[PDB]
Amino acid sequence: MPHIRVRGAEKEKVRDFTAGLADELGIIAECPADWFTFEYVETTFFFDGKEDDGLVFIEVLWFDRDSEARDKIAALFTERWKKITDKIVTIVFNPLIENMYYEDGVHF
Amino acid sequence: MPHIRVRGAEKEKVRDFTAGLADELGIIAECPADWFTFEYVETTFFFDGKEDDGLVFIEVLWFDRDSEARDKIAALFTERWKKITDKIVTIVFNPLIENMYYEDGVHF
Amino acid sequence: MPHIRVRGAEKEKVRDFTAGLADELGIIAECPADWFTFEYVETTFFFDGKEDDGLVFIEVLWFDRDSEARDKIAALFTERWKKITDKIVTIVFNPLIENMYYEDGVHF
Repeated sequence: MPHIRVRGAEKEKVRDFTAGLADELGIIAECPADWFTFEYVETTFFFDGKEDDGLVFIEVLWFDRDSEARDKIAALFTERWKKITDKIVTIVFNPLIENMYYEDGVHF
Repeated sequence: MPHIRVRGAEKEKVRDFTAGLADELGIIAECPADWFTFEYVETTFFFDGKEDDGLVFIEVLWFDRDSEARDKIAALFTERWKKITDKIVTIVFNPLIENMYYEDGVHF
Repeated sequence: MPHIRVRGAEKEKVRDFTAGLADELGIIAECPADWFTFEYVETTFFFDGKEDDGLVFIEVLWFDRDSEARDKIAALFTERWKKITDKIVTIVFNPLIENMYYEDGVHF
């Protein structure tokens, strides 16, 4: 792990968000920077029958860590996006289960 | 919360599905209409090496409520889509965990 | 269930991956081939401020089965993708909860 997914933001803004990001995340999560992936997810928000700006919605798929690491990642992500948008920044952490996760055919 | 995602349907049909929808959902879930987001998710279904019509697949990400609210949302979604398609309508509810969910850097 | 989603690969490669696949999966999981859906998910990987090749990332949404079925599906998927790419092949299994899953408005 970890796998970060962003929806609700422009693709190029997601690319820019990732500059230096795996270094910082690796330090906070105490794991190598190379264990991080980042995606822009292609979606469209709607509300009451119209196109909506939605929000910036970020999923973090990882082997869970304590709340201190989680809280710091949330703060970091929120601070970074708030520089570019006044949209709400929403972050959900999704704990992976080791025996349900495979990398190249074996557990991680 | 709640975050509704739709795949397998035309983007404009997802937009139309959302007309009035957050009012009705807010009433069933007992929360404000403004707490709902809706997305079309860009995906392509395949089956046995060919393009497939797939089904209409709906994810609801929320703080879980009882089965009565869940059952009513499922019925509502199914009835609405069945007006437009004879495709199977599949709905999955995904319970969020409060300490793993952040809005603007704090828990909800 | 089961619902297989692939990201990080070309759309046509996902289509080809699915040739014969539901037969084989049905045999391993002991359920009908028709219970399987397959999607290409439209996403873009980034790393350190640049476009990245990412990896091939596969999600399997299903009613959980034992590790033997899981391990065999993982091996099968990995072997098939390794024929086409030297990218890392990552597979996550996501257990569905029966009372949170609806097909045409009723539980499965």
